[PDB]
Amino acid sequence: SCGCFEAIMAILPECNGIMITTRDHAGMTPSGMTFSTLAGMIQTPGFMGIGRTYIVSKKFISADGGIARIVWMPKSLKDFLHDEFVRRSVEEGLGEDFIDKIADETIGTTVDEILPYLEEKGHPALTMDPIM
Ligand code: NI
Ligand code: NI
Repeated sequence: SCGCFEAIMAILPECNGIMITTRDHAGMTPSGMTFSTLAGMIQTPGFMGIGRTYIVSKKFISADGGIARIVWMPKSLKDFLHDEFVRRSVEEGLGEDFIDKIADETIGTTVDEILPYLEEKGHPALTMDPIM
């Protein structure tokens, strides 16, 4: 949370997961804010500024579920980490196709449009321990 972070992650209580947006993504996100807005008040409780590399680390939010908690990411971020992410998805036992269960602006920018999708795809985060 200094000022070099390429991405920001926020908790999405309604999806029992977390979202992630990036510095170069201008879209609105399920948290009701763009990266710019989140950046303007970043470390607060509920969200933190991070390096994209962190996302594919064995340590990534380890205590709270790791990768499994991610329900939304910009398509561009998925592309940037794809190979790395699929790898981690497999080692975590989520299946190589886990990345396709994660929503993006290709599905929606709000919780309301996203939940339906997460349910259809049987996203793991919906049946895990309460994120909080
Ligand atoms: Ni920082
Ligand atoms: Ni920084």
